[PDB]
Amino acid sequence: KRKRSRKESYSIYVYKVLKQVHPDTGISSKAMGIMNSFVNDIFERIAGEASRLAHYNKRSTITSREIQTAVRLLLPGELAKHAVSEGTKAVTKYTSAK
DNA sequence: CGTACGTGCGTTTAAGCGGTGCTAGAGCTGTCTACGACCAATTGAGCGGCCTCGGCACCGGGATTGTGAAAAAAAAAAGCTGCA
Ligand SMILES: [Ca+2]
Ligand SMILES: [Ca+2]
Ligand SMILES: [Ca+2]
Ligand SMILES: [Cl-]
Repeated sequence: KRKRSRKESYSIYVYKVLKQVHPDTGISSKAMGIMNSFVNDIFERIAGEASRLAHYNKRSTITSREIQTAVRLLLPGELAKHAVSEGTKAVTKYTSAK
């Protein structure tokens, strides 16, 4: 024993995004806990529906297109437009880096 | 207390029905290869742990903000009649 086991989180990232969006504001541990719950919630919803989609169409593979269709299903209007936008942009940029 | 909405009637409308003809496209098969799993070697990003100091929570004691009472006033209204 002697050292507690490692429990992953999105904290470093939530913080990274925080400095982008507001360089001089911090975040309490409870607030960070809510953010981590948030990310995990949504991960699970999007992956979940992506999972159904693939299975509903007899595909073994969850691709970027299943994420997109799921994102359209789970987010409301404006949020989904921008979400699909950022998702599209990111995959683009990522294939350019090769 | 006033009328909206239920009831019942005569007239009008088009749903449903049974059928026929045409064709998009659902869904299957066979081929072929790009891509994702799986691997072993490599290494850097993120883990837990720990220290510092700055943000925020307290606290007190001063200023603004609404509420309720009481009063004035206004203003109505109520009770009652003159006079035409
Ligand atoms: Ca086809
Ligand atoms: Ca392919
Ligand atoms: Ca830490
Ligand atoms: Cl993909």
